[PDB]
Amino acid sequence: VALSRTQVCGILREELFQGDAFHQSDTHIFIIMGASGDLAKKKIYPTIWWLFRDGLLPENTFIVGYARSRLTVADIRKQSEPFFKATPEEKLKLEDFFARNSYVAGQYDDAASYQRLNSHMNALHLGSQANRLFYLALPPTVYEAVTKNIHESCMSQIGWNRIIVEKPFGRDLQSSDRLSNHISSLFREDQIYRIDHYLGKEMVQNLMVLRFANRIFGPIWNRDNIACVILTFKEPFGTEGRGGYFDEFGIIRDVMQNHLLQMLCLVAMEKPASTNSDDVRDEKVKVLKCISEVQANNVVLGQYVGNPDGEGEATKGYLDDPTVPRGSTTATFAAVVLYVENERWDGVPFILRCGKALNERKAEVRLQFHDVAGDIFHQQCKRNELVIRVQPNEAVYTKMMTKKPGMFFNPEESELDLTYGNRYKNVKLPDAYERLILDVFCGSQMHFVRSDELREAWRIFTPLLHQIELEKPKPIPYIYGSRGPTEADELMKRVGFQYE
Amino acid sequence: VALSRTQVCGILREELFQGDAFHQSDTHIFIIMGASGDLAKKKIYPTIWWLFRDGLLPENTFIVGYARSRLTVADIRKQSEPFFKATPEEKLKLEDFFARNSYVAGQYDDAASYQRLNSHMNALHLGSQANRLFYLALPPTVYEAVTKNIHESCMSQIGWNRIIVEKPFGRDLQSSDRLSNHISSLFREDQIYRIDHYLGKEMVQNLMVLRFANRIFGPIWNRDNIACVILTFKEPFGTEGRGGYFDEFGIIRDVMQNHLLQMLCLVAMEKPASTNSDDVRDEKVKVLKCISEVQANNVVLGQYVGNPDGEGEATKGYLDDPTVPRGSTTATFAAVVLYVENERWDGVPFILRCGKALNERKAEVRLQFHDVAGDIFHQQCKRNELVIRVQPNEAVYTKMMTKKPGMFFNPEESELDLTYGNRYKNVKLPDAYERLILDVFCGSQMHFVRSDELREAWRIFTPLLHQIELEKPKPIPYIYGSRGPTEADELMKRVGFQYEG
Repeated sequence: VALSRTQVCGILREELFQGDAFHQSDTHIFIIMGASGDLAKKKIYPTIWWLFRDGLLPENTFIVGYARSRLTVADIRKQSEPFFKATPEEKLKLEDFFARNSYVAGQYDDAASYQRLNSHMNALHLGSQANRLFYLALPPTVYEAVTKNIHESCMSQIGWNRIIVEKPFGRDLQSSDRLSNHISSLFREDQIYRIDHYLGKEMVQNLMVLRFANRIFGPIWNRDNIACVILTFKEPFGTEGRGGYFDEFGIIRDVMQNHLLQMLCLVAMEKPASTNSDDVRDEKVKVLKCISEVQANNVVLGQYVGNPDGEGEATKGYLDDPTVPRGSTTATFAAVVLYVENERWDGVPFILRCGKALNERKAEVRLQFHDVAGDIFHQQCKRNELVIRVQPNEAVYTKMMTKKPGMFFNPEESELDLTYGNRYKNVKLPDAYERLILDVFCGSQMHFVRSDELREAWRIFTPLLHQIELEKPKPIPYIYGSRGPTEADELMKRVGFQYE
Repeated sequence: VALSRTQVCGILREELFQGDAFHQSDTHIFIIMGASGDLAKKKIYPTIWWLFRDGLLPENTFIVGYARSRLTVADIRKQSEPFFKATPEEKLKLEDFFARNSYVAGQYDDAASYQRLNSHMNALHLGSQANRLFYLALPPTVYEAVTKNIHESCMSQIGWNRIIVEKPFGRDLQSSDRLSNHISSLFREDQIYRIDHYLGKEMVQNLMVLRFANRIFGPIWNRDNIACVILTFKEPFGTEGRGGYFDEFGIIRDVMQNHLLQMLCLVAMEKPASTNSDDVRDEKVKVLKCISEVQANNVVLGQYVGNPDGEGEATKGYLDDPTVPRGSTTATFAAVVLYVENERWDGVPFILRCGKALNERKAEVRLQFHDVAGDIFHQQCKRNELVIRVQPNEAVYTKMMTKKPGMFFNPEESELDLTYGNRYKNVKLPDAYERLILDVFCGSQMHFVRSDELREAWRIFTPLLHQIELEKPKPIPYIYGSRGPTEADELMKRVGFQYEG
């Protein structure tokens, strides 16, 4: 039997209600700092709406917008409601949602503006007691000011205070440390939520059960059995005339140093002492501490060019973006190989491969197993694989050999679906991002990057990023819609990976 | 895409043709010694018919019946054809089949009778050159005479000569050795086919690919990961007024010392040097040599009694069989635990559990894996299993833990079908026994018990069988249609097995 999207929300609501960590009865205030900006308009307001609509917020929740512009809730609603995908059935819930919304104009480094915000909050029903959740939907160039002022003027004295922080988390170890040390002098680790929009909560929890609940998979999750691991993140669209911001960061900073490294950690970790957030993040950090600074011989960069035979956007290269400097050498593609130098993984290449303007949307973890030690089937045996796909359609499946009916033993490659076993025919999930914000309401930090974790991430990548900035290597061109530079394929072959 | 019975036979015929082992061009003679008897009538003639019909015999194959009774092919046909399950589509093939049939009346210890059989064979088209395949469908009490006479009078000088031999393969080490030494002084090991009717050729070959072609299963196929192995053989019917012959053997000799021990060997074997029959049988023998003589404390015997609440035969106990001695102590049920004392298996109980008048038909291999080393999911994790069912309906599947959708990590037990992977939806195969006779045409001895293998099988069980015969322990009663004596459950719990509740 299948589970609808609405039945999954019933199960979740019931779990939130039974559990101590989500306080359904207490008052909550959700503060969107930067409520006028595009992130708020297109992602945050719609998503807090989805939570509200799904019955997954505490019943007493208020949304307070705060930005420089002098706006009404009516304005917020006009700019944001198109991205809510609201239906006619939801007209009542949408009224009730907007009734819980308010806006406060202010400057980001003006103490008086923050006192108005605090008074505004205090003036809500039970505002002085509410749990306060601050979403910092702002460039990190104002984070020092905003976190300073929030701490001085805006903290609940009764409820908890939690802040959600957006990438970039610096651009290297030293800038990351300046920002992280600043925020840490004001907020405890258990108040800081560094979010990863791309972390697929359902698939990472599937993976943990698959590995840690089962003798079939746990004993082969090591270098004696695994030839390589591939972490793939692919977008088919380029920068869409908006690449100016990206151009200052590049693909490694954008998605690899943060998101792909988290996935590596979840694949490579030792079994945690428990499923508590900090036991799990302890094991994520132990992994990073076993990884050496990556060197350039393990890296292939590319930059997309237009396709002469394309139509629409496909005909334009990265440099044809009007907001991108002519002769920028910033990479829109990287393939990178890391090693986890410990008992479980030494020698196993972890291959991170991502880019824009590629052939498909795909986000995926692939374990490719070694060949059998001694093939009694005339070399017909392909390497087994375990694939966890997140980004197009979620799936867990194992590629393996099976007998073809007939005389003697002719194995053929086959696939089995391990997504929810035999149990559930269809499963329609809540948005992963919706679930991630819900985590912050529940006090669950497992899938958010910890300070120690972040430092290790920057140590790994920083020598290389500095070297790229100083040596300015020309990245390899690749046609829009292709799989990227063929040199990425060569790096993968060279370190142990097999295609056909 | 699903595969019909006819499509599977197309694939097999093509394989027989491309392979050097089959010889689609040679003439073959299939001799059913004991053609008048029940086994021929109900199993052998039907099965050689199914081979013929399926297009799996060499084009020039003759079937020669031989027994004492003075019969025609018309007689054979009348008694056997009901068990052929022939349809209207097959009317022409059935004519063609019976045209290839002949019968010779003869005594089993009469050299003149065997010369007539040899002359009869020589007189067939290319008879003097044909491969000759002798099915000894006779009690083993005449095997010495029959194999002596066949060797003296009936061997091709040009084609190969192969004999199929039926259990019982003796009743202990000494009797087995007398019979086997006799047959071996006349026939090479490559001519002797000791058959096991119950060996499911398709599932055994599936299993070999599953284990040996994959990193998923091969590395955990050992004592570090497997808590116990269960080999189950269950019939829901009792002896049906025919238990007189069984009564002289008991359930261990009947199905365990032969069939279940072969299944153990296929589960426990090391990876062979190749898939050649004798590399594989070498590994089956290495296993047996690592097994000690089984002791009585590891054995539970039972004997069925009638069910007061039943209907039909279910109301009658084993002793209510008119052909069974009053107060026979013969076991209709056994549960036995063996150990393979080697690097791969030491400590792992191999539990052989079989009998008659039980709750269902089942033939099955079950690997129960150890619990996870430290459970971070609050002890909700059940042991993984790999199950290969042969009857009632073939299946390979794995019990494992999966995440329930929702907030935390609530694993639930689930089953995955591994049989043909995703590839083949529905599959109708030829009978395993059909495939086993075909193996003899192909020269493939993999699934037939070898002389050295047989000796090891008897060494393992002979002290116990002698002890049972001499101390005559009373077997434990169990109601017809139950799962057998609950003491069998206790032996299984005692050695490390976990029930599902």
